[PDB]
Amino acid sequence: AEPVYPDQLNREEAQSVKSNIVGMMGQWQISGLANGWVIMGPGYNGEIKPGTASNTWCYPTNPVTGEIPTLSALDIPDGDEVDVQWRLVHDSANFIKPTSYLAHYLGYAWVGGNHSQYVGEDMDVTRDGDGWVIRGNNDGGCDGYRCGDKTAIKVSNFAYNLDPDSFKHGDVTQSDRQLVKTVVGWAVNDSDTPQSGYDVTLRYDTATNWSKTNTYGLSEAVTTKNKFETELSIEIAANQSWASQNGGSTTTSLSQSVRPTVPARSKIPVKIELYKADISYPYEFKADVSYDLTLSGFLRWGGNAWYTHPDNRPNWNHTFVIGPYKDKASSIRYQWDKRYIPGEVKWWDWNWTIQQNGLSTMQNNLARVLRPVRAGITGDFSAESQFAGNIEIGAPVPL
Amino acid sequence: AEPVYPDQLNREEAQSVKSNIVGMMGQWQISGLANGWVIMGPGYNGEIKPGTASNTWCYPTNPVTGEIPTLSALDIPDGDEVDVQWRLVHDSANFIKPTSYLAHYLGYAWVGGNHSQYVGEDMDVTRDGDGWVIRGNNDGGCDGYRCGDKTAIKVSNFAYNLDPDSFKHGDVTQSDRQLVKTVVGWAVNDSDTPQSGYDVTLRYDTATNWSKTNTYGLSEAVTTKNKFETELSIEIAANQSWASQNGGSTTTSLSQSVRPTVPARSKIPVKIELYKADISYPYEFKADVSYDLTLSGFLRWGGNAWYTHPDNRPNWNHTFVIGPYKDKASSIRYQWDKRYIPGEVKWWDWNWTIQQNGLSTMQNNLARVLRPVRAGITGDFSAESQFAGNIEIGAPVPL
Repeated sequence: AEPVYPDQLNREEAQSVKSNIVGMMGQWQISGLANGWVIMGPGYNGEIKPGTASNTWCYPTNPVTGEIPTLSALDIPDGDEVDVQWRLVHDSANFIKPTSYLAHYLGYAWVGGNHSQYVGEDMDVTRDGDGWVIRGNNDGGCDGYRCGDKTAIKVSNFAYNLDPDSFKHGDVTQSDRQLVKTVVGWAVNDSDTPQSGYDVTLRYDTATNWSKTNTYGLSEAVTTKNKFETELSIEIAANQSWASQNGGSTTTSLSQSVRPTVPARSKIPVKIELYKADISYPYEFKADVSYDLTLSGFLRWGGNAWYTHPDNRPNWNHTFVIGPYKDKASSIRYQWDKRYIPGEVKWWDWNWTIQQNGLSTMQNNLARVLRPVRAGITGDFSAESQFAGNIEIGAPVPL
Repeated sequence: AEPVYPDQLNREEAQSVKSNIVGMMGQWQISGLANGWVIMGPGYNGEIKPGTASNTWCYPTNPVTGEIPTLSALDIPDGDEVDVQWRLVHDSANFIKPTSYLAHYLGYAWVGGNHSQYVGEDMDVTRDGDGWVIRGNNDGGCDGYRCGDKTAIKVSNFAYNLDPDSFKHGDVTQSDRQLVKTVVGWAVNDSDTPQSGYDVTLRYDTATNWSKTNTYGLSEAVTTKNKFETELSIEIAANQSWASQNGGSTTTSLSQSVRPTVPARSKIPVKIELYKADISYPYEFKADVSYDLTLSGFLRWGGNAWYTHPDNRPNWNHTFVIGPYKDKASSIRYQWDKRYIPGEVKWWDWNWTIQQNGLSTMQNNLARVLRPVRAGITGDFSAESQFAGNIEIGAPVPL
């Protein structure tokens, strides 16, 4: 009838979340529900049958949805892309601690450095290629099984959601200009009315292609020979062959046209030019910063949140998208909202994290992890071997 | 929290520039910072731990950004491209000395001639192909290890940023004209209204292509023969083959059309012609002159600014772009502004140059190297085997 969330705890509603109810009770115990039905615990394999007992299950008269709250946006002082990234990853209260706690709650081992006993303390930050890496400091020494195998938090693939009325760009400059082709010409009007029916068009195209082929074959031959000085021989033969091909191509095209309106009893000159050149220009906008978050390290033997709950301390890697929806495996909100359907629990078990830490705890942590970020952006565009053109209509000459 | 620039000198802020702080202190020394944390010097490998000591690190209460200043533009008397280049490279106060000092500060050996002891003096200037070369004069003799291996400063790849309302061009002339094709025709209107539904179009296309193929193969055969006068033999065989192809093409197209409006009960004649010809014309504009600067010579054993600090006197080459941003390796402003992030110091160490010469010194030198230049330009366009066309609508004839 209604969706039921196990953290809040009808024969059907009981069946819909059967494995959660059966998990949360003693072996050989029996507890009741509506209309004379009872749930049997482990050892009876969770069987639901008509019956009676001295314990019962029941929902709150007024239960809650348990959704992740939305916080106000975090404003980062303006700059270029790398400066804004620097300011985000070095913020311990708004970035480093919430992310460390998320990794800890999901079951990643050793989230922290050697100079503190607390989660998220004593972390080092470094720049690595186009991304950033946050890991606990490992100077001196530690004490614990595999205590030198720290969990790493990796940040990459930043993207920007612009505000439509904020974008601006500056001067466009060109360098290393090379000529492709030019055309010049005249449009002549010896009639008594204006004429607009003229057209000159110049077009340039380039393309590439590839192909691969596999061939297989068989043949059979029979020869009979008779040496009557004179030998006479006759050969009969046949063959079969099969072949298979795959391929493809890519094409780029650039066209320019001119269509002048010419006054009566007059003529107009025209010109079109095409070059290749490198293009550069500055820009600015205001936007929201989204990114990919990857957690990497071995999981804990005493318990973790992976839905198969492995116990051999495997090394683990998983990527979440902090921002708009792309996919199910990488969406925290998708997985949180659907925790009432056992058939979709394919990645992380969020019911387990609620049981271990409390509902308010998990809600506040996830709200901080998913908080929006605002920042101003300045930057520079640059590209090699692009196109540049020029189309001209000149002044008329009376005939 | 905040970016910290080492020339101006929190446990995190301390970690963000750890290698600069540790470099700038004595082995086995320990100095303090905020909230009970201390930095250990070389020999402790820079370890940051809780503790105490008799020395401390601290930032200025009011530190500076240290950005490179912008100077007013240098005006060069007008001419053509080569005359303006000549005037730029022969200016010792605005060009030769600042560039020589930049090469000297980065660690290039022997920047100067044999008739002076000062940097940038006694330099010769020569024209070489499409560029210019500036090098210290090596007449007579010198005194020093490899003192005859002078550092060279090379200038090439000039580009112009026009002022939109300044461009003008003159007469367009043609020579070596060869006919491609012509068409003539009539548009006839025997209706009682004007008609504009007429079209004649002439189009000419040319193209080239190429392709390469690699093929490999295997075969196996078995023959049985029996010589019962009569020999009978039977052959069974099979084969396999694999092939791979790559290719491409280029196409150029030029089209011309005519669409006349014809009065009622009248006719109009039309004509289209297409030629190949060489095209020439004069031009003028006002613009800014940008260029590529290349430094070439062996580096100094006692210290240089390359980030790996090599000590075997290698021969070195590096190109900077003086002008708008293209890339990171060739941008002085990009590298200067990001000197607070150790993970991006991949080319020249600008913190090292500041430590060796002072901050005001480096700022003034780089401001002079990057100063804008304004100049007027006159010139001539020339190209072979271009297109030229002519489209004509004639006077009407009553029917």
